[PDB]
Order: sequence, then structure tokens, then C-alpha cells
Amino acid sequence: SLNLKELFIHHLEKNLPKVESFHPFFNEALALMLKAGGKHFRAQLLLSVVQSNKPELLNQALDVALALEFIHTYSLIHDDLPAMDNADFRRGIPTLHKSYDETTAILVGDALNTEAFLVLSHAHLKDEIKIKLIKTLAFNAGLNGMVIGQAIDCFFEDKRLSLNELEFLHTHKTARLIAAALKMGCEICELNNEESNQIYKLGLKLGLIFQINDDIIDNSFVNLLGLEQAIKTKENLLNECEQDLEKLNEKLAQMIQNLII
Amino acid sequence: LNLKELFIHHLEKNLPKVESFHPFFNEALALMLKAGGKHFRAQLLLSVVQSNKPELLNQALDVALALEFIHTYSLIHDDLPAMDNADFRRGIPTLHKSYDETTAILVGDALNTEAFLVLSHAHLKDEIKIKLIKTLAFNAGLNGMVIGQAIDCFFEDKRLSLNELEFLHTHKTARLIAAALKMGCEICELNNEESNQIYKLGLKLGLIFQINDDIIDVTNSFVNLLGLEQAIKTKENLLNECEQDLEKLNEKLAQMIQNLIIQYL
Repeated sequence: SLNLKELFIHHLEKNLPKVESFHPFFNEALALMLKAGGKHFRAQLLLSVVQSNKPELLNQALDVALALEFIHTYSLIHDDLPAMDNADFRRGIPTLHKSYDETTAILVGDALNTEAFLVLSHAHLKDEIKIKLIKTLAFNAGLNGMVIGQAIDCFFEDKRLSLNELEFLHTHKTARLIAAALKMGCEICELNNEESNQIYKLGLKLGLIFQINDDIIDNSFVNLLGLEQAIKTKENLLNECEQDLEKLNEKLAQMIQNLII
Repeated sequence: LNLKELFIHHLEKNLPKVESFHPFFNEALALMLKAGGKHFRAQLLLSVVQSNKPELLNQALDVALALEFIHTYSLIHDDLPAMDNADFRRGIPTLHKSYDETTAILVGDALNTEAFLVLSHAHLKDEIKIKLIKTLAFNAGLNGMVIGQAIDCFFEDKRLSLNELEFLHTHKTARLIAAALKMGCEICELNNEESNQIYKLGLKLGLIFQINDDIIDVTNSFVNLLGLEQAIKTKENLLNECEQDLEKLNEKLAQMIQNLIIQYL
């Protein structure tokens, strides 16, 4: 029977990035955070789009999901560094800079960033599709998305942001990559630009909702707005999505409804 | 046609930036790109293109740009306190001194990813761009530059054999130099046989440059392992081999590479 979570986990475990060398632990360090855990939300968003539109491409989409998770994992490794979040644990295990050293954590993250593009470029898909996928990932994972969001999050931690600035921060830090996962699913399936763009825009909204939701369940929306208004902001957004959303296929729509959990 | 100036002008009008309320991220992105750099890797690539398909030279500038983005990101990360802990690079303070470590880490991360954005947007056929991305990500990533740097850092204070030292340098610097040449060939859709020969020449140049550095330092190292006499003899042997390899290239390309080599040495 079909289980996308298991399918991807097995794909990841069979395709860990590695290089033959006399370095005594680099391969182990590369694999560690990939194997340790991860809900693979971004991989699953992408695979859901593919399964709901062109299921015949599901196996070929696995490498694209893998590239997404390589980017996500590298980001976690760098963000956990002492200069930034300074985290001692991640995904149930010690962070790479604690198990090895800061150099290793920095370099493993660098390797995974670059390796995402090697894996994408080798995907079993037409070159025209792979170029679209690379554009989408590099735009949303790079300075136009994830990286500027992280830079803003770090720089303004000891400062104050307006609501609009806070929305900009989170939209870039996390929502862009979530939107990218959905859009890349559309691109694998060669969906029309209209639909792919609608799904991307929905992804941006879902990403913001996730961040506010997280702040609630607890640069925070609740600190800025208060709990009552934060819940109000989230609820509205489920609604804005609802209108926008209903246009996307009931098939995909329910799969997506589940992953948000 | 002055390829050096052509590329500098291209870089200066293609500095990566994003509109935001961050007070300095754009300036930090640009700082090391603008500050300096001999652009040796860019120039190797552009020389190949100019010599073979000059009608693609302008389109190739974006591919040269991607190479220099990778190279610059690597310098910024290598200069971090955890690694080389450098206070200056290209004549200015390092990013972690002018700004902070977080900025240096993230600017490097941005440039790594941006190399692929720029490459993917080049005005070249998608088939060519996929080949170029494969070449860059292989040679700049864990299969090349990154494993080279990890080895260099870990074994800085440990004894390496000659073969291990060769492995270190071939991965850390030679593979990206070879990639620059091979990427020029790929832009031109040069046959695999000549493209592979030119990649191998890049590997040799990379090794020659590192042996030359070890020799210059005394005037883990090749000199310590081989002795100054044998190290010089090895560099000279390798240079003579390169002379023969250059004779097998188009004469104009051979001269261009000779100029960039002599410049480097």
C-alpha cells in the first residue's frame, strides 16, 4: 500500500550524501541530522501535489523532495550554531557543533546547501523542468527568502518590529520555502502557471498561519499582539485561505489539510 | 577584448541584493565581491568561451559570476573564527569583524545558493545549464571544495602522507579550478574528450599552485615531505607536463591560460 512518509524516509536512507575520503567522520556528520529525525513536512507537501496530479511521477519526485530536505536540514544546522540560536540539541540528539565541532557543523551545512542543487540537477525529469525547480528552490531558500528571513530574525532579536515587519520576517524565514515545496510539486507535474502561482500564494499564507499557531500554542506574534489578537490573526487567515483555497483540487486540499496536522 | 574589465563591470552591475528593512545585509553581500579578487576562475572560464564560441561570451558572464559567488562564499566561511580566524581579506576587514559572525555565516550561505540562482537564469539552453549546475555543485560541494576544506581543517595539526596531502589540495582548490575550465567547455558544447582533457589540466594547475606556495613559504607541506629540492623538481616537472598539455589546445586559448598562470605564479 502507498505511504508517502515511509516512501520518502526509505528514499532518504538509501541516498545519504557521502564522499569517499580519509576524513574520519565527515560522512557520519553529513548523515546524522538527516537520519536523526524530521517530520519531512516540506518533502510531504511536494509529494502530495505530485501524487494528486501525476502519480506516475511520484518516484521521480523523490529526489526533488530530497533536495528540499537537504536545504531544510542545512538551515537547521547553521541556525543552531552558537553565533545564532546556540542550541545544544536538535531532533532528539546533540547538535553537530556539540557532537563534533563548529567547523564540522558549518561545513556540513555548506555541503548540504550545495548538494541540494546537485541532487536536483540529477533528478529523473526533463531538463526544462529541472531548471524551473532549481530557480524555485534557489530563490526561496536563498537571499530572496529563507536567508534574509533568518538574517532579519537574528538582527532584530534585541530590537522592535512592527506587525508588517514581523510578517515580512516570517514570510521570508519559513513561508517561502513551504510555498516553494508546493510550487515545485506543481512544476514537476507541469501544471499551468496560473494554478502553480495560486498554490504558491496559498503556501505563503499557510506558512504564516503555522508560525502564528506555533507562537500561540506556546520575534513572536503573541508578544507583539497579545494572545487574544494573535488567535484572531490566525483565524482570519484560515478564512482568507479558505476563499483563495477552495479553487485547488479537493484531492490535494485534503492531503494538505492533514500535513498541517 | 578585455575579459578582466568585462567581468568586473558585469559583477558590479549584478551584485546580489534583496529589498528589506535590514540595515546592512545588502552591503554585507556586496562587500567581499567588490573589495577584490583576481577573478582567476571567472577568467579561465571566459577564456575558454572566447577562444571557442566568442558569440556566447556575454551569456557566459553569468556562469563566471556563479563561480566567483562560490569562491567568495568559501573565503568568507574559511575566514570565520572557527576556521582560519582571519581579520582581513582582499584588503578590508573580514565580514565577521565589520559586522558579526552571524552576518558572515549567512552572507556565505546566501552566496552559495545564489550561485545556483544565477546559473539557472543564464541565457543558455536548459540542457547546457543543467550540465553546468552538475559541474559546479559536484566540484564546489562535498565531492570537491567542501571535503577539501574539512580535511584541511581537521588535519591542520596532524601528520599527513604525501598522497593524503595531494588529496587534500586536489579537492580543496584544484577541483574548482578544473570546473571553471570544464564549464567553459560545456557552454561551448565541446566534445567530452577535449573537455575531460581540459578538466585534467585544471587539476594539474591547481596542484602546481599549491606546491609553488609551499616552496615560496620556505623562501603539512610538500617541502617538508619531499624536501625543497624534490618539491621544486616536482613543480618543474608538472609545469613541463602542463606546457605539453597547453600545446594541445587552440593556440589562442593556450596563450590566454599561460597569461593567467604566469600571473598566478
